[PDB]
Amino acid sequence: EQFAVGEIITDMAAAAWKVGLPIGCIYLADMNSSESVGSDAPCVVKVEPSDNGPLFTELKFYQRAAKPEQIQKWIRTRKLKYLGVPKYWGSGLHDKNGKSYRFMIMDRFGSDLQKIYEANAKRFSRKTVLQLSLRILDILEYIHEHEYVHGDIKASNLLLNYKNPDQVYLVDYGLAYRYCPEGVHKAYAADPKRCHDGTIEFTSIDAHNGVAPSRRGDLEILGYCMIQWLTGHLPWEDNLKDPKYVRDSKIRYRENIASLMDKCFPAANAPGEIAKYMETVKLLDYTEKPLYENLRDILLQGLKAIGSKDDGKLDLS
Ligand SMILES: Nc1ncnc2c1ncn2[C@@H]1O[C@H](COP(=O)(O)OP(=O)(O)NP(=O)(O)O)[C@@H](O)[C@H]1O
Ligand SMILES: [Cl-]
Ligand SMILES: [Mg+2]
Repeated sequence: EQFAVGEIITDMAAAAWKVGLPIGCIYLADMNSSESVGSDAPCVVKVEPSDNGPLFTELKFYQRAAKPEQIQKWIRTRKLKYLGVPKYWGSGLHDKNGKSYRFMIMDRFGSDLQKIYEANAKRFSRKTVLQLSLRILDILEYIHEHEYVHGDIKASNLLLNYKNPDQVYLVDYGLAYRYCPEGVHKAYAADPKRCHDGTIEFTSIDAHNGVAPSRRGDLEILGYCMIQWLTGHLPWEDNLKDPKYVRDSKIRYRENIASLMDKCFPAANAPGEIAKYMETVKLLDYTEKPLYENLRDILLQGLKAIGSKDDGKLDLS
C-alpha cells in the first residue's frame, strides 16, 4: 500500500483529494470532504514511485493534451458529442515510509471492452465495431493533432464512461509517443529512449520493423482490432511467441488485402468497409497526415450498408 485509507493528498495546484480502496497502484478517489470515499467514487488516483518512467510519460501526455478546456474547445470546434480522451484533473508528489511517489488524478471509468467482448463469446457486432471505430478515429485524430501516437489500441485499453455505456475512452499513455515534438516529425528509425513495440497481435508493421510509431501505425492497429472484434480471431494468433512470423503475415496480408478478407471472413462474405479502410491506411507514407474524415466516411458507408446510421449507440449490454 502507498496510501493510508481516507488519507488527504494535495496536488501541485493545491486541490485537495481523499483516497479510498483499490479498484495495487490505482485507488478510488474524490474531492476532500468529511465523507468517506465510497464505491461510487467519481475519480481514481494512480500512484507509482517517483522513478517510474511510464507514469511520468503518461502524466506529461495528460498535462500537454488532456486539460479539460482544451478537450472542451475541441468538442465544440469539431461539433462532437464527446471525446474519449480522459481529462487531466491534477497531479503531485507523495511521500510514504521514506519513499517518494508520484500520483495523478483522473476520472473513474467503468468496464474495459475486453471483459464485454469475452462475455459476448469473443464477438462484437458489425454495428458495435463501426460505432467503436468512429469514436476511436475521433480520439486518434485528437492525440495525433496534439503530437502524440498511442501505439497500443486494444479492447483492454478501452473503457466505458462509468455513467454512460455508449461512450468509450482510450486509456494508458504510459508508452505513448510524441512523434511530432514542436511540429518536427521523427525520422524513419528507432527512438533510442523508447524500448516498447506494443501488443504483438495488434502492433503495426512499423513497430515490427523496429522504427518509432507514427500515425499510420495507430490506424493499422485499429484495423487489426476491427477484424479481431468482428471474427474473434486473427490469422497469426497461434504464433504470437514468434514476432518474425507475426510481421511476415502482416506484411503478406497488407500486400494482398483480399486474401486477408478471404482468410478472416466466411467465404465471399466480408464487410466491404474493412477492406476499404485497410487499403486507405496502406496508402499512407510514414510521416504523412491521415485524412481522418475520409476514414470515418468509409465506416459511415458501412453503417448505411446495414441500414443504420451514426446514432452513437455502441449496442453493448
Ligand atoms: N481511470 C480509470 N478508471 C477506472 N479503471 C481504470 C482507470 N485507469 C485504469 N483502470 C483499470 O485499472 C486496471 C489497471 O490499470 P493500469 O495498470 O494502468 O493498466 P495496465 O498497465 O495497461 N494493465 P495491468 O497492469 O495488467 O492491470 C485496468 O484493468 C484498467 O482498465
Ligand atoms: Cl470462436
Ligand atoms: Mg491503464
